[PDB]
Amino acid sequence: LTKEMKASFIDYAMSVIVARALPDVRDGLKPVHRRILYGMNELGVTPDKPHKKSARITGDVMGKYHPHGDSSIYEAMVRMAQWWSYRYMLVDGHGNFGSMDGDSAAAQRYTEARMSKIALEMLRDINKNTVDFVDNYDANEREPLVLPARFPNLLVNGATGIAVGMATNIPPHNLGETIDAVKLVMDNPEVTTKDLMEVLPGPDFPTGALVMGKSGIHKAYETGKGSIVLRSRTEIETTKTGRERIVVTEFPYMVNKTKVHEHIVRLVQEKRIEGITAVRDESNREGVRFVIEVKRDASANVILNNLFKMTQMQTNFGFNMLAIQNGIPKILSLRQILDAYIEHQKEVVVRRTRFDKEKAEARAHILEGLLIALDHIDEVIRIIRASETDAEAQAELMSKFKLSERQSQAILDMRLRRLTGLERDKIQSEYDDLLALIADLADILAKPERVSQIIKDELDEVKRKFSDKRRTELMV
Amino acid sequence: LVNVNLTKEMKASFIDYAMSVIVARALPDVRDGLKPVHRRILYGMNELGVTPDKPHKKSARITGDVMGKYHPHGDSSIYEAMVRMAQWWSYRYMLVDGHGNFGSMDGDSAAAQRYTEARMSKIALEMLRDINKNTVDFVDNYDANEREPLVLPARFPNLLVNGATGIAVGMATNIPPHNLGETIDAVKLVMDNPEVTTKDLMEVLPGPDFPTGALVMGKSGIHKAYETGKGSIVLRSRTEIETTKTGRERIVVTEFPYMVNKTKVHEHIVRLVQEKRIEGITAVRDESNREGVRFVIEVKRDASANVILNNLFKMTQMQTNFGFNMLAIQNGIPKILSLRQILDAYIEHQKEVVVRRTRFDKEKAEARAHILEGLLIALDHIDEVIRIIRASETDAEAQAELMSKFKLSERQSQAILDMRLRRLTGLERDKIQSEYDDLLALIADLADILAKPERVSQIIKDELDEVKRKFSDKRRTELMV
Repeated sequence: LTKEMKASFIDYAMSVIVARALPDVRDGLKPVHRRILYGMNELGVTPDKPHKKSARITGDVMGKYHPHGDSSIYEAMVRMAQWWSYRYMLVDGHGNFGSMDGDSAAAQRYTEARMSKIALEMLRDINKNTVDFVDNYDANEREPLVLPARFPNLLVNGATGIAVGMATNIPPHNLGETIDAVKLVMDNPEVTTKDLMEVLPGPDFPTGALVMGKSGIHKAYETGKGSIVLRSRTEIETTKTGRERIVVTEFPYMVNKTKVHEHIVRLVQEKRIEGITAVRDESNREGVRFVIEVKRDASANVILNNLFKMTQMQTNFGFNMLAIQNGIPKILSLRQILDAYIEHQKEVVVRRTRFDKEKAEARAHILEGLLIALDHIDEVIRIIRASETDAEAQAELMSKFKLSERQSQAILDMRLRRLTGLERDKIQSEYDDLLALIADLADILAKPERVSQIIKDELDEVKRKFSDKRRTELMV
Repeated sequence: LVNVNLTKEMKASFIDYAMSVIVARALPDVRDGLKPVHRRILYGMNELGVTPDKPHKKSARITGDVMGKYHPHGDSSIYEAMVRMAQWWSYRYMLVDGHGNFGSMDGDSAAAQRYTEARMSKIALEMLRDINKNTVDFVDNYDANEREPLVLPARFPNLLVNGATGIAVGMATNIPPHNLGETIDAVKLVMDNPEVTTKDLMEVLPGPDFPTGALVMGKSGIHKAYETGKGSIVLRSRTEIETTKTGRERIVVTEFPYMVNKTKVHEHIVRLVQEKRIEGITAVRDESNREGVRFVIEVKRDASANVILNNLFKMTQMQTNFGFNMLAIQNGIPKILSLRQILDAYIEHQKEVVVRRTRFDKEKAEARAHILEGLLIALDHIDEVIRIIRASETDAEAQAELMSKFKLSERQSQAILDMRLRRLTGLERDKIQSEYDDLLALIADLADILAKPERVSQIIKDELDEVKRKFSDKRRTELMV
């Protein structure tokens, strides 16, 4: 009764939290977005072909699952097109998406998008039985609960959760810095937090800010709790008539210019400094030109500290930094993200190795049958002439030599083009090649460090392909 | 399986579980008593502009539209409430004007989802008009973007008089219905007389009403339930003995009390025949029921038919023990109200409604007033400002000189600067002056309404009388002691 009500409470709370709160540690990818990328990979249409303008994709998404609104699925599409909010990059698109401005793109299917470049190598190896699957409620198609990865996007894109019990802030980071962190933890299981300070000088943004504190960053990467400073960029230049002109490019994150400017107008117009009727905040299609000019007989820095007291040019940005794994939430630190991603990639690589051994040893068994057929042929021909049935021919071949049923029938699959001797040598050559590759994979399976070397290989692949610098200029 | 070790998150998720199951299904709200899905239906029908003025529309499309504008919640209760607020007989008042297949009142809920073609009723025009009306906070949904209102404000305690169905969630409650006219009467008496007694409004208020038309006996339960909302009362069907041309008698019913099937009770009658626990009964017949409900039991002579009617309202389900439970919720926390306190919260809600509407209109008039202030100040010293624009260069110089000469703001100065020759006739100058003073008179009128609170009460009573004129409410039930 009340225990069953508690069971309903527990199970339904798990349903809501695993539905729309923080995703798994293993991916950092929410299942809405997971199914977006899975169905867009299963569109099959390459990003090389010009990216499409349709709600047919989202119609197949809603055929895959019924939410409490596919407008929310389109919101997920658009929020993954928010490069100014969520970093590089998940949408190859063309249509209206705006900026961090207060933009409303009601043109839903009229936007264009398809697969993105990072998604291509990000979600390979589906054909290698790497990830498990579950059936939908529609009992017709399957879906994976997690994904294979080529980086911890956990660190690449942060989290802005909701307070089902409590929300979660997770800051973004840099590509190559994360690669160096992976290499560091790979080479040493004995790293420190100063090591993390080295390979990660600090969390960054697609826009940029200033984070002056140090021990808040320290408690952030250790305890998982703490708040930081997000500060706008400040440039003090000289007006030709003597005004301390303020140029602003960076901002605190999730801070529109519009309502901040309106409250600045209000604070001017509530019996305060009114001679600052100089707000040249435009031309922001080349960058950000947020320029004011402080009036005469007034210093810029006092108005700067007053707008920092307005909590919009300098903001205490907190961090909750929680996660979901094994059905439980967790307070975060590193060597957890790190070791989790490491052992996940270990799973992926080793299971890929097992599947490749499956294909290779199956084809090796085939070429065994091929070479044993191509040893002695004409006696088999003449005994086939003493038969009239492929079942009789199968029994004859079982009397002749040791084969499989598949092997016997594949040897039956031989026209007269198969009756040469050069192709015997070719099958023998690829047979020895395949045996060498099988022995290579077996020796790799008897090698722990070789897995890490393959991880280094894929890291160097994506590092030659792409890199990124710290656009977020942070002084401490 | 579970393996969840932290009891704290179990408790927090359990509190969210309990309160969310509360919030989800039907609740005794402050302002509508409704399900939130009802609010969703109404707000979607309003902001799509689907009037009963315009013709009918396929409504499952509208259902999917609202479902996609809102959360991916399940279709079942959605289509259920879609039917329920279109059922004319169940809810006392008309909301949704369907067109298809429903089943009348006899246990056949026709659910033709393909045939879902409908409109609404004309009472939402009295219910809510918050387009410009700064009333209610909004919550955002699809990556947290699109509005959804918290409550359903109104000028009307109609949904007090409708009735509620919120039972199986935690504890049980409902709202039994009344009619509207004497409700308007007793409400207006509390309005003009803030210190009245209960029973003198029971002199104004008849029994709790029913759409079929019920025979009510007794008033002690009325005394208990108008105060404390608890107790069952007795209800009987309009049932008569009628003589033939032969002298044979007939039990003729007209209707039944609330939540009664014809057919299940008819099967129970056939039971009572084969149960052999009631005699005399010969004919159990029912015809021509669509011009008017006519079910007839017919009994042989020498049977004491009125004693058989007594046996009906003892043992059969024709007798109704209709119970009340009105256990309120005011801002989340569960409460319980008297009939006064309901209308009190209604009064102070109307206070905030008309005050905030008046302040929105005030800011309309103030902004347009600053506009026309700038226009008339531009009309004051025209040729000086002509010399100003012939002299100066920039926006800053123009705003500096206009603020130095006339002490106006920047938007006012630019709206001055946006004046073309075709608005320079003295005709339109004095039309600007005329409409300016018109808006001044409207500002003074709204400040006078801000001076005294009882004008709100008077206008409310006026439009209550307008609604009672367009919506005359005769009675259908019957009260006895």
